[PDB]
Amino acid sequence: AELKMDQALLLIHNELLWTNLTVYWKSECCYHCLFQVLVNVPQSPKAGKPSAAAASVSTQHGSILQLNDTLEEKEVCRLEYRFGEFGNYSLLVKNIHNGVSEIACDLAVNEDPVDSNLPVSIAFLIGLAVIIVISFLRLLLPPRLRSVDTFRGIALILMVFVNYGGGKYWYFKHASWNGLTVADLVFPWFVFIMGSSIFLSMTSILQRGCSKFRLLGKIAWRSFLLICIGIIIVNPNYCLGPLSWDKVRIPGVLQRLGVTYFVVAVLELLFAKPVPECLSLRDITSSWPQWLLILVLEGLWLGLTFLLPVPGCPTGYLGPGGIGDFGKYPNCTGGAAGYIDRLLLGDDHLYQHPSSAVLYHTEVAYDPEGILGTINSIVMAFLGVQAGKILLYYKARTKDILIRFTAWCCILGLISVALTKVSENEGFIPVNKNLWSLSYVTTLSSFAFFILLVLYPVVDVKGLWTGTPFFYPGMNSILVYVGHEVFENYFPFQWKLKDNQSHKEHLTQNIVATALWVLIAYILYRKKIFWKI
Amino acid sequence: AELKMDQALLLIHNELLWTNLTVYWKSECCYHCLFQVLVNVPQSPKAGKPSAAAASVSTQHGSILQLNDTLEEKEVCRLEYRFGEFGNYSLLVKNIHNGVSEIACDLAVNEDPVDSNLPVSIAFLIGLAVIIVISFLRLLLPPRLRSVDTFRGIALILMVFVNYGGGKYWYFKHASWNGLTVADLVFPWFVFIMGSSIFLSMTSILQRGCSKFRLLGKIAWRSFLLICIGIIIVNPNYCLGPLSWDKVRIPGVLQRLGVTYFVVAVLELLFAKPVPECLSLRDITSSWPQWLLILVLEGLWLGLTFLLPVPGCPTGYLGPGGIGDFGKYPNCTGGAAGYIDRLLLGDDHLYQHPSSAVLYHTEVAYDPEGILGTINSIVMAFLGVQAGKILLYYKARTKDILIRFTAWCCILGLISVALTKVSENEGFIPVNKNLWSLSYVTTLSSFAFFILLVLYPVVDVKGLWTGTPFFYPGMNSILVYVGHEVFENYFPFQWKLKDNQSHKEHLTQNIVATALWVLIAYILYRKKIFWKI
Ligand SMILES: *[C@@H]1O[C@H](CO)[C@@H](O[C@@H]2O[C@H](CO)[C@@H](O)[C@H](O)[C@H]2NC(C)=O)[C@H](O)[C@H]1NC(C)=O
Ligand SMILES: *[C@@H]1O[C@H](CO)[C@@H](O[C@@H]2O[C@H](CO)[C@@H](O)[C@H](O)[C@H]2NC(C)=O)[C@H](O)[C@H]1NC(C)=O
Ligand SMILES: *[C@@H]1O[C@H](CO)[C@@H](O[C@@H]2O[C@H](CO)[C@@H](O)[C@H](O)[C@H]2NC(C)=O)[C@H](O)[C@H]1NC(C)=O
Ligand SMILES: *[C@@H]1O[C@H](CO)[C@@H](O[C@@H]2O[C@H](CO)[C@@H](O)[C@H](O)[C@H]2NC(C)=O)[C@H](O)[C@H]1NC(C)=O
Ligand SMILES: CC(C)CCC[C@@H](C)[C@H]1CC[C@H]2[C@@H]3CC=C4C[C@@H](O)CC[C@]4(C)[C@H]3CC[C@]12C
Ligand SMILES: CC(C)CCC[C@@H](C)[C@H]1CC[C@H]2[C@@H]3CC=C4C[C@@H](O)CC[C@]4(C)[C@H]3CC[C@]12C
Ligand SMILES: CC(C)CCC[C@@H](C)[C@H]1CC[C@H]2[C@@H]3CC=C4C[C@@H](O)CC[C@]4(C)[C@H]3CC[C@]12C
Ligand SMILES: CC(C)CCC[C@@H](C)[C@H]1CC[C@H]2[C@@H]3CC=C4C[C@@H](O)CC[C@]4(C)[C@H]3CC[C@]12C
Ligand SMILES: CC(=O)N[C@H]1[C@H](Oc2ccc3c(c2)O[C@@H](O)C[C@H]3C)O[C@H](CO)[C@@H](O)[C@@H]1O
Ligand SMILES: CC(=O)N[C@H]1[C@H](Oc2ccc3c(c2)O[C@@H](O)C[C@H]3C)O[C@H](CO)[C@@H](O)[C@@H]1O
Ligand SMILES: *[C@@H]1O[C@H](CO)[C@@H](O)[C@H](O)[C@H]1NC(C)=O
Ligand SMILES: *[C@@H]1O[C@H](CO)[C@@H](O)[C@H](O)[C@H]1NC(C)=O
Ligand SMILES: CCCCCCCCCCCCCC
Ligand SMILES: CCCCCCCCCCCCCC
Ligand SMILES: CCCCCCCCCCCCCC
Ligand SMILES: CCCCCCCCCCCCCC
Ligand SMILES: CCCCCCCCCCCCCC
Ligand SMILES: CCCCCCCCCCCCCC
Ligand SMILES: CCCCCCCCCCCCCC
Ligand SMILES: CCCCCCCCCCCCCC
Ligand SMILES: CCCCCCCCCCCCCC
Ligand SMILES: CCCCCCCCCCCCCC
Ligand SMILES: CCCCCCCCCCCCCC
Ligand SMILES: CCCCCCCCCCCCCC
Ligand SMILES: CCCCCCCCCCCC
Ligand SMILES: CCCCCCCC
Ligand SMILES: CCCCCCCC
Ligand SMILES: CCCCCCCC
Ligand SMILES: CCCCCCCC
Ligand SMILES: CCCCCCCC
Repeated sequence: AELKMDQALLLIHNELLWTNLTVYWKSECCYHCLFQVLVNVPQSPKAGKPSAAAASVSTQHGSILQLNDTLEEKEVCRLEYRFGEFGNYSLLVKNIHNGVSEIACDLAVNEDPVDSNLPVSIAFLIGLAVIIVISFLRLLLPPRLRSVDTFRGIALILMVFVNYGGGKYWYFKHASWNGLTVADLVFPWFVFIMGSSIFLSMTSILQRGCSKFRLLGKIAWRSFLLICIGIIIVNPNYCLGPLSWDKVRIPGVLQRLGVTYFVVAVLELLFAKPVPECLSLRDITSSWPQWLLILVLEGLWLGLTFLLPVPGCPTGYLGPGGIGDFGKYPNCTGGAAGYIDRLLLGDDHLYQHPSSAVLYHTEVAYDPEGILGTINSIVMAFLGVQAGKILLYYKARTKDILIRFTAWCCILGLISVALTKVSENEGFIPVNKNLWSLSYVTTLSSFAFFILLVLYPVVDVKGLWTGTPFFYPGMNSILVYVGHEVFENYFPFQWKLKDNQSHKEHLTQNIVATALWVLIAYILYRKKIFWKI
Repeated sequence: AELKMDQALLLIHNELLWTNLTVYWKSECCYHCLFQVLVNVPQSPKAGKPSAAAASVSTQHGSILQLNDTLEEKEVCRLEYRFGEFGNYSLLVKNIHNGVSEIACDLAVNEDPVDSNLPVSIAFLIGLAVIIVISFLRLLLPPRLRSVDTFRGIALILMVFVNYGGGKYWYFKHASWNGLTVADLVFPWFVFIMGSSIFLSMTSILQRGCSKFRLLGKIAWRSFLLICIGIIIVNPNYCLGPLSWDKVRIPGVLQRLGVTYFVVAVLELLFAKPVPECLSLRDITSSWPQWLLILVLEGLWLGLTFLLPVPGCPTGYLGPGGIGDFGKYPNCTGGAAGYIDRLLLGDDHLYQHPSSAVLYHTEVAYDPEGILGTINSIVMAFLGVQAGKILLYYKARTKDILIRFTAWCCILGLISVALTKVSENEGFIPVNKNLWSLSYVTTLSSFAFFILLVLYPVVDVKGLWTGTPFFYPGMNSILVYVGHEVFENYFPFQWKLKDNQSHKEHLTQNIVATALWVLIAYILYRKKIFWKI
């Protein structure tokens, strides 16, 4: 068996004679949430014959159990415990007779749980062993930037692993409302890299002599293709049935990239300047028209998020709704960000399975790729432009590039510390992928500037590493992204599992499927088949 | 509603006082089948109060109705009538008192049916008008053979139209067991064209100076790719779930093509001869080992079909089983071919939805691309090879090519006439796509030779027609096939219909999808993107 993944068996024995017990369950990860009923345990009919009730408790995080007298609505005892996967626990509720009439509840482990993260530890050990063997085996025996392809390839490899299931591990899934996991990293990085490629390609194109009007037509064609491919190809689940307009999801990943690419590229094209040939600020001062408009857009996001009144909803609400925030705003998932989507697009055209629907039991439709959060996608893509400006403005001096990448990583990291208050749920603006919050952008941009700080001198300047095998997917990013959406259910990326409730079998299937997309992109590289939108 | 597509309402009124009626239904298309119970009409409780029972009768073909006294198992009256779609008919069973005690049953049309084939006529008229308008507007204002590309493109367009539904018309679907429809034409034509291309490409390759071992390796690689793509990509329905070995279909279209290509290409390579430069027979005499082996294979097919004993089944059985042949051999669908498929591969690895399951109500699994029909696939491919030999041997003289095509078409047509006895279900070997019978192959080869005879002087010699718009799909056949398999459910090839029981909406959807695939192939042609296995 009755146990599923990340579940343990809990047996409650009620030795009390005149007390009915209701067991409530709360997860320690669920912030300011309500207790949910777990199981009702009746009173013991006779002394020495305890009443037994069974329940399944989630073991992904810590569990908080509250046992309340049903008749008197009074708390009997409170229990905090972290259960283990496929464990068998017994909770005995008996009244101690050592001079008092109090009730003491204790928990016993009938059968020990299993190590849930053992496959992940073994997979990391196996992967590290392969790298060492390959490294030791060989010891005995305008140009395209390789570090940008390597950094894009890393995000593509992480994308396929987590989109295909991630081993069904909670830290390889999206966070419910607040915080960061491994799955919440790749999308901002793709926006960061896309902005860098905007400046790198535009500078070379305009240098050779292409006109701005002809380049404006190329920007609009690429944006149109990205939006159309997302709505028609990527978004729908055609296994359910033929497409109907009433159930078409308008927002999405490629629609966000298409709108973000258009705004940033047009902004860069409109105020484009030639790149001139230590203490200089010429990559920032020369682009002050963009910066002034970017901070005006950022003020609009802050103004609508914290000041726009949402009917039947608090102003500036940043919680998930549902049973969160003590269940006072069940239909307020997203605050003003979700209100704008429901008002402009309607619930039928939004994303129907938000990540908060499991931990906070939200009922309304929220789209993480909403309208309001597109402002912060432009901010993230404009920080990629700054990364591409440092590379080209100071190409001659490697030390100049490294100094600028360190200053931006440190400054953007300091803003995140003040905004998040180094906390998951506290702070002025908590990190939130669903809202695409400001501290989400500054945190992931700080990571992106640090990755370039390490990848650029290792891969591009010194050449100690060629980026293998990451740069092969990085040169066919659209083929890999569109490919794994179309062929998600196909063999050999997916096959029937002997045990659907096993972390080991899910992880092995997802690792093999990810390694096949790296191999597919390697064959395309060897055959010189590259597709660009 | 109650009426579905291709259905009529039948109301039976029973005026008899002491007679219970059971109405049996048999389709005129179903050959030597059993009557099936349609509806039970109770006796009339009182005079002047007839008992009414309603039933839905199929309107695709003519209907045979038999009304039998339930108690005495005796026939009251028999009725033959072709009902119309969405019609409302009343069948009154009353006993005539004009000097006798007989029972007379008459049928009345309460509401007239609709014209089912009106959308097809309108579509044909629209297409003819568009063709005439385009022609008048244009009037006012080794190289590849273009006729082979045009023929392949015609086959591909028909394939895409009929696989997407064909308007849900019965003549755009596969025949149940015996006979021919439009859907049963394209696969033998593809095999024929594949053989012709085999000879053309092999002659061109061997002329330039390539070795036979490299060509053998290329042949093996192409066959392996075709078989693998058929088994892993095209056959499974991944909308149902992840691939499990127990429910994997091994036979299929691309597997048949791969095996046939391997056998025919290896046979041609083994006995390859240079092409030398009216009454000559040098294209047939020079390939006598191939002809001898082909006749040996045909003899093997005939012997296994008409002489191999099947347990619990007659020898030489060619019927569909089920309720066919008076329901005497329900589990004998396919005879020796189905027996060989079930013995060598097992029922779980065959086609679970044979075309005979609807008309003859068969319950066993039969695969149309079985093991025994590969012999006749090879025969069809060798006839295509002979067509290519005629094309290349007498390239200088158009009259010789025309004479040879006419002679081959006439001989194959005479063989088909002798085998089928110009009948659907009679004759020594009736035409059957499921069995891939000899008469099927000879008929389709005669049709292909006639098509080549028409196309070659019009398209290749005189140049009156360029093959538009057929050669655009004809030059990307594998891309079109695999794409329409992969993107069958996607927009704009499919969308939710207002009325799922309408021929007009299904036909419009299928025509639009076919036109879109032709446009995709044209776009690929303009961008010079050609994929060959
Ligand atoms: C279990 O019983 C306790 C009583 O100790 C409940 O706590 C009270 O909850 C009410 C709201 O229903 C508050 O107004 C009180 O202030 C709470 N008292 C204390 C001491 O915290 C608790 O809510 C009960 N559990 C559930 C799930 O209802
Ligand atoms: C969880 O552990 C309990 C022990 O506390 C198991 O209950 C025992 O089951 C065996 C098998 O029939 C009996 O012989 C014992 O008498 C039971 N003990 C008690 C105290 O009830 C229980 O079966 C375990 N659950 C699972 C799913 O294995
Ligand atoms: C309806 O009744 C007729 C009787 O006239 C049945 O015809 C007979 O069928 C049996 C088989 O059950 C044969 O042995 C007889 O030779 C048939 N007689 C004639 C005159 O044909 C007929 O089968 C009945 N209909 C159904 C569906 O059973
Ligand atoms: C098929 O036609 C019959 C007529 O023969 C329809 O029956 C009539 O229905 C109307 C509507 O209630 C009644 O007023 C008449 O008295 C009925 N006539 C008889 C003879 O019963 C029947 O409704 C039609 N079926 C459909 C599906 O439209
Ligand atoms: C000029 C743009 C692009 C950037 C700055 C946007 C600022 C000025 C906008 C964005 C959202 C706006 C708020 C939205 C809604 C309300 C509630 C209303 O009862 C009073 C005004 C108030 C509080 C607005 C004040 C101005 C505001 C904060
Ligand atoms: C053959 C000679 C030049 C030795 C080559 C050693 C190469 C393969 C090794 C030496 C040090 C390594 C780097 C050390 C640390 C990092 C940072 C990490 O976040 C990504 C990998 C990266 C960037 C490694 C890439 C591979 C690397 C460059
Ligand atoms: C030599 C091959 C390749 C071509 C000719 C094949 C002929 C000779 C084969 C094919 C199938 C064979 C038949 C298959 C099964 C039986 C039933 C058995 O109880 C007697 C022999 C008999 C009737 C065989 C006779 C020979 C046969 C007709
Ligand atoms: C511009 C001058 C040369 C006139 C061109 C006329 C062309 C477009 C016309 C004239 C006769 C036509 C052909 C007449 C009959 C057939 C047989 C049919 O099964 C396929 C089309 C085909 C092969 C036609 C193709 C188009 C055709 C060749
Ligand atoms: C890391 C990441 O890819 N995250 C994005 C993820 O996209 C998916 C979701 C599901 C699936 C995706 C891609 O690919 C298919 O092969 C498999 C299928 C299971 O989930 C939502 C989409 O609504 C985005 O907001 C989010 O940024
Ligand atoms: C004219 C022809 O295409 N006929 C072959 C047809 O293949 C299909 C069948 C169904 C579908 C096919 C292709 O394509 C998808 O887009 C749509 C889906 C509905 O039916 C069986 C397959 O087992 C073959 O025996 C037969 O030769
Ligand atoms: C406990 O619940 C049962 C079920 O209704 C009830 O009969 C019993 O009276 C309850 N006990 C107390 C002490 O309320
Ligand atoms: C007709 O069938 C009904 C239903 O069982 C039965 O009661 C009646 O007796 C039958 N009539 C005759 C004549 O057999
Ligand atoms: C789940 C908690 C998130 C906390 C945010 C992380 C704070 C660190 C800011 C980035 C520091 C610089 C890293 C290179
Ligand atoms: C010298 C080449 C000139 C070509 C002009 C092309 C104009 C592009 C128009 C795009 C407008 C898109 C608006 C959303
Ligand atoms: C020369 C080709 C021009 C193509 C123009 C396509 C128009 C679509 C514009 C999409 C804009 C979306 C971002 C707001
Ligand atoms: C009461 C009506 C509120 C209307 C709010 C309008 C929101 C539109 C701004 C979204 C910006 C997106 C930039 C890409
Ligand atoms: C289930 C199999 C998925 C394969 C997807 C491969 C994507 C690359 C397309 C290449 C097409 C063939 C070109 C030679
Ligand atoms: C190149 C000189 C002659 C070599 C002949 C090789 C013939 C290969 C075709 C037959 C192979 C049969 C495999 C089943
Ligand atoms: C001059 C080039 C010689 C290359 C030889 C390649 C041999 C191919 C062997 C294929 C065998 C397939 C058996 C089914
Ligand atoms: C040089 C590449 C050789 C590839 C060999 C592949 C072997 C598969 C042979 C398939 C034969 C199928 C028809 C029986
Ligand atoms: C009783 C055992 C019967 C065995 C029959 C064997 C059938 C194999 C011949 C199929 C020929 C396929 C040619 C490609
Ligand atoms: C379903 C009816 C079977 C008829 C078979 C075809 C009979 C004519 C044979 C082909 C004659 C030549 C046509 C060009
Ligand atoms: C030099 C020869 C010119 C081509 C001759 C044209 C006539 C052959 C076409 C036959 C068509 C038959 C249709 C029934
Ligand atoms: C439902 C969408 C249909 C797409 C069909 C694609 C067929 C050809 C693939 C081309 C890939 C892009 C190359 C520029
Ligand atoms: C780019 C916008 C495409 C939107 C697709 C709409 C689908 C309509 C289906 C018709 C059924 C009502
Ligand atoms: C025992 C855990 C194995 C997980 C898969 C290893 C890498 C394919
Ligand atoms: C947890 C994923 C680690 C992947 C290591 C390489 C594959 C064995
Ligand atoms: C009334 C019949 C219309 C059928 C579709 C027309 C061609 C798209
Ligand atoms: C019955 C199909 C006819 C197609 C004619 C052209 C499309 C309007
Ligand atoms: C080669 C002929 C095999 C048997 C055909 C005739 C069977 C009645």
